[PDB]
Amino acid sequence: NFGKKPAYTTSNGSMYIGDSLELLESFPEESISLVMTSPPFALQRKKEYGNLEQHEYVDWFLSFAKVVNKKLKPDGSFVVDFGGAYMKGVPARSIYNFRVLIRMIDEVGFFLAEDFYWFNPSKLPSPIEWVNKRKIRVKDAVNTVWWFSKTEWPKSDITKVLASIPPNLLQISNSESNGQYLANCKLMGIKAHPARFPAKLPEFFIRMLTEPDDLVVDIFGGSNTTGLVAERESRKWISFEMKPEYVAASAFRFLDNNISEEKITDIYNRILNGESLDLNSI
Ligand SMILES: Nc1ncnc2c1ncn2[C@@H]1O[C@H](CSCC[C@H](N)C(=O)O)[C@@H](O)[C@H]1O
Repeated sequence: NFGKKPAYTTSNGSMYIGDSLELLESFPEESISLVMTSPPFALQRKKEYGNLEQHEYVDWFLSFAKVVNKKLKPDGSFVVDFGGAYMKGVPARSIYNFRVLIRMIDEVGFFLAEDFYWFNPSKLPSPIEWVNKRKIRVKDAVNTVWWFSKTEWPKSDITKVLASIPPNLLQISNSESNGQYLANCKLMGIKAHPARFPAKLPEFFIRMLTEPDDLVVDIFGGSNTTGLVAERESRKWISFEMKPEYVAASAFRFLDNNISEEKITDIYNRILNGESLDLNSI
C-alpha cells in the first residue's frame, strides 16, 4: 500500500524505513484507530531560520498532526508522548509541549480527550547542572502524554485498564525487563535506542482505545515497542522510522533465544541493506 517495501514483517504487522509525513498519505482515510508515538526532541527540528525552536518544532510536528487527522477514524485517537525540557544555559523551561497542545485544538481541530501524565522514577535526562550541582530544580520526572481524539467521542473502555478505576497518573519505569533485544544489541556491538519508552505505556493505550484486529500506527517507531505490544495484544500495526539501525535492531524484539548469533547478524545486516524480511518464518 505504501510506496516502499517493509524492512521486516511479522504475523500482525510490518515496519518501514522512511519519512512518516510521506508514508502516512498511503493510508486510506478514516482507517487508523490509534496513532501512538513520542516524537524525537532535540533543539527544534526540520525547519529553517532558528526563530525560537519552540515555534519551529511546533510547526514541524503540526504537519504530521494534520495528515494524522485525515487518516484517523472518527472514533480514532492520537496519543503523543512528550518530555519536558529546559532552554540552553538557563533554568527556564521550554513550553514547546504545551504550545503543541494549544495549536492542535485551535489550528488543527483535534480535541483533548484527556490529559495523561507519566511518572518515570528512574530518569537520567535530569539536568545535573540545575538539580545535583546547583540544587535549584527538582528531578524532572513527569512526561506530558496528550491523548488527542478526532471527535469528542473517541472509542474508549476503562474496564480493560482496570487497576478499581485507575487515575490520570501512570507510574512506569523504563526497564522492568532484560530481554533479547538488549542482548542482541550488545551482540552487534551496537547501542540500544537512546530514548525509548516502557512497554506498559503503549500497552495501556492499546488496551483502552482499541479492540483486537484494530490498526495501531506509530509514526516515529524507534525500537518499535509499539508494534511489539500491538502484536502480543492481537492488534494490527504499522511503524515508520527514519534510521535503518533502529529498524534493524527492533526486529530482534520479534525473535527468540533460539537463534544462531550468525543468523542474528544476517537479519540485522540484510535489513540494514534494504532487504525485506518476512520474519513470520525464519
Ligand atoms: N520524520 C520522521 N519519520 C520517521 N521517523 C522519524 C522521523 N523523524 C524522526 N524519526 C524517528 O523518531 C524516533 C523518536 S524516539 C521513538 C521511541 C519509540 N517510542 C521506542 O520506544 O523506541 C527516533 O528514532 C527518530 O529517528
